[PDB]
Amino acid sequence: KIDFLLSVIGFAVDLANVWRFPYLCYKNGGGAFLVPYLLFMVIAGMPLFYMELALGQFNREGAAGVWKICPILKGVGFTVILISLYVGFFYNVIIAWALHYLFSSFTTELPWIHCNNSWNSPNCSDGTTPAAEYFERGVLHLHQSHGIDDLGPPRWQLTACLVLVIVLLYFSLWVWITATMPYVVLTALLLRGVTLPGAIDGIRAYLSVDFYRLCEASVWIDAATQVCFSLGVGFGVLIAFSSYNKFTNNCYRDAIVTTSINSLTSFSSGFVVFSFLGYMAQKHSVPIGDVAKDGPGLIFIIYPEAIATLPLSSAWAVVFFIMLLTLGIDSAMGGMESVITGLIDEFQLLHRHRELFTLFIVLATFLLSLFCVTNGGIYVFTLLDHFAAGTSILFGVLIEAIGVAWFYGVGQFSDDIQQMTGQRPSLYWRLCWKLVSPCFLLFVVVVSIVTFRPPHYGAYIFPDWANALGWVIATSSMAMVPIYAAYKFCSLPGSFREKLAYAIAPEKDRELVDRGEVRQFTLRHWLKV
Ligand SMILES: *[C@@H]1O[C@H](CO)[C@@H](O)[C@H](O)[C@H]1NC(C)=O
Ligand SMILES: *[C@@H]1O[C@H](CO)[C@@H](O)[C@H](O)[C@H]1NC(C)=O
Repeated sequence: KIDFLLSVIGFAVDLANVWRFPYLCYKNGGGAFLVPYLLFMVIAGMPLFYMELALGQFNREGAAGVWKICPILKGVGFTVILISLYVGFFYNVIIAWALHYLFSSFTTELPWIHCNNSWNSPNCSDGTTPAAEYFERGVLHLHQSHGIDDLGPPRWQLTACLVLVIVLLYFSLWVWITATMPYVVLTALLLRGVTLPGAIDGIRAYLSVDFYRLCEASVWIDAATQVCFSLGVGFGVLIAFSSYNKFTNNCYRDAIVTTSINSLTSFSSGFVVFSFLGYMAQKHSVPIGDVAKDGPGLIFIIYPEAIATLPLSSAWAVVFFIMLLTLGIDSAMGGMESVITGLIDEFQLLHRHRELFTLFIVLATFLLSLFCVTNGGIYVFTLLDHFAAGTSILFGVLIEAIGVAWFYGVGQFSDDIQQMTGQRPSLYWRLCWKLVSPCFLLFVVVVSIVTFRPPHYGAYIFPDWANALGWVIATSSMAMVPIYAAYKFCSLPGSFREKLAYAIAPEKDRELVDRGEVRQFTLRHWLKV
């Protein structure tokens, strides 16, 4: 019972709930994003979470080793690894910024409190708030770069924190208070945020839906990607975590409670951020949509001010940034370990050379995250955030679902769940796995690909070659399935019929496929809801 609660809190609070969710909610209005989030969750997020947990807990193999039930669809095990690598590339600069802020927070007089220092412009209206000018001119030094075509050399101040983060990661890869401290910090912030004057107009703008923006596509794509980010599906960390789970563990109870608590925490985080946004908009005499830029650094401009308005701000800042640092370290470590374990288990060459491989991969991710700590590192961060997950994560999840359901059998999957746990899935889960979820994922993928929506940062407009590069990096991960499928199809001996038979039949039918027995060579298998 106690062990169950601690595991539940593990998937409840994460870096995607605290950092990404308020940013995405501010981008799309506040309620016009709340509605699609719940709609997509209760239909396509929980069924896939329960699905992935059950598949991992039954196969007891690695991220790419669970595809012995459909050999042809095995490149989706490398697509998720590439997606995890791309995400972990920019998951490090968040920790670097948190470390920089924590090191700069050890002073009785915080620097993000007035515009009188060297890095200030005569446009401050303590115009631009002091916190935003501090973040954009004394931490990033973004005003010295024209754009993504002129990045300059990396800053040594942020490199001296990236090195520490990398070393800590490697030496942790080569806790009761950890999981519960964010709850206390968030509650203590929420009390002050609600009690603050002028926050009711920041809560009303949060609990209100505009039908005009519901007829767009960007909101739906953002909600679809955010569900995957928050729940954790599509990265392969769920299968890796469930590989060493108890074989008799109940799954529906583990899938309902985690989703419920994750939704509650996301709602609370958005509530706090929008209440403080309303208070700041009231104080600075600006509209709510004007007081900040909808960029990836919203919580580094909003939360320092909230800490400042709070009595004895130094201790509160230290505690908040320690909490954020631990959250980010755990989030990066999870994906890093997932990639390491998957690549180690897939290939037999790297059996004993584990330390060398881990050191080289850590060195590679450091050398490739070095790009985001230059002058114009926010532009590269925005490109990576827009294109790393994008449509590729939805494509991978959709392919995985189509594979395990249609190619294998929802009846066979339910039979395996019956053998594993006590009960059998009802009709709702079977229908969601069979038709409802893919019919939404395919639509989301098509809509995301068709629409233009070029990336931007405030008034800046990205050029054409940046979009071409982003599409290249997205397709690089997306196109690992067809190449492996072609290689496996050409590798199998026999004729075309035999090649397809051994490519699509489960590997547990080894002694039966030879004896003229192919279950997939019919129509009754496919017409089984
Ligand atoms: C601001 O800097 C100027 C120049 O040194 C001077 O007025 C004073 O040192 C500072 N004043 C405040 C209120 O910070
Ligand atoms: C700051 O004020 C100057 C003075 O006119 C103006 O030229 C400049 O555009 C302002 N900065 C921004 C970011 O608008």
